[PDB]
Amino acid sequence: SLKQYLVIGRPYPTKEIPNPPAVRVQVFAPDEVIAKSKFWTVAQRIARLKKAHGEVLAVKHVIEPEPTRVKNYGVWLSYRSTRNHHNVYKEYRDTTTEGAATKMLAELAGTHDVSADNISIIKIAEVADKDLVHKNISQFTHENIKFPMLKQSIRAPTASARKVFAATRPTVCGF
RNA sequence: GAAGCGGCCACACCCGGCUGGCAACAUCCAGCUCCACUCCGAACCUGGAAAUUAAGCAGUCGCGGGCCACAUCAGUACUGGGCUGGGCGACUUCCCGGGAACGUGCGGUGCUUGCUU
Repeated sequence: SLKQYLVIGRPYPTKEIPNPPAVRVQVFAPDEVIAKSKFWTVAQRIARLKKAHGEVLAVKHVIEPEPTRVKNYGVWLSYRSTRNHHNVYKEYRDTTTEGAATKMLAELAGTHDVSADNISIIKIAEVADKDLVHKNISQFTHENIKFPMLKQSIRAPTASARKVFAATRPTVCGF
C-alpha cells in the first residue's frame, strides 16, 4: 500500500556553482524505489531538474506520530479528463494521510473514472472540526451518532468452517 | 603611434557627430616624353611640391540599425524506446531516454603575425 515519503534532491556541482539549491517533494508510493521515480517526475516537470544530472539525497519515510486515533483530511487535487482539467477540494476521515490518499484514488476511479496517471495532488493536510466544511463528514464529528448495521454478512467465521447447505434460513436483517 | 605585407574574415559592416597630423599615408599641384582616354590628364600613367587635416585614414561618442556573446524562453515544441494504457475515431495520458527555435533581458563593438623609421 502507499506510504508517505519526503524526497530531497539536487543537481550536481558545476564549477560555476558548487552547493546549489536542493528541492523536496512529498510523494505517495508503495516503496522507496517508486518514490524516487515520482520525485524525478515532479522535479523535471516543474523545477527543471533531470535524472541524468542530479543527486537524490534522502528518501525519508514519514510514519505517523499516532495512528491510534481518527483525523479529518482535506485533499486539494487536480484531475484531468479528456478535453478539460478540473480542480476539486475533497476531504476524508481516516487514521493517516496515506489511507486518505488511498481512499481518493479509489473514489476518483469510482465516481469520475480517472486513473492515478491523470491525477495530480496539490495539498494534503489534517484539518480541525471548526474549519471543516462538508456535510457528510461533519456528521461523524458530532456526538450521539447511531447508525444500524442493516444488511449483515454471511461469511465463514473461519475459512475452515464454510458450508454450502443449511437447515435453518439465515437472517440478514440489521438486527 | 604610422607604413608596406598579411591571418581569422562584420566584436571588423552601414548612417551620423567630435578630436588629432613630427615623420608616414593622403588629399592636392602640373602635363613634356613612357602610355591614357570607343570624347575628356576625371580615371590610368608620369613629374611635383605650394598649403591644409575639410575628406579618406586613425582614435572616440550614440537609451543608433545590424553583427557577436551569455542567461532566460523551456523541461515548453518536437522526438527514440514500452504498455491486453485511454479513445467510435481523430489523436493522446503515463513509464525509461534525448531536447530545440523565435522572442525578451542584459553586455560587448576588433584581437596581433613577420620587416621598417
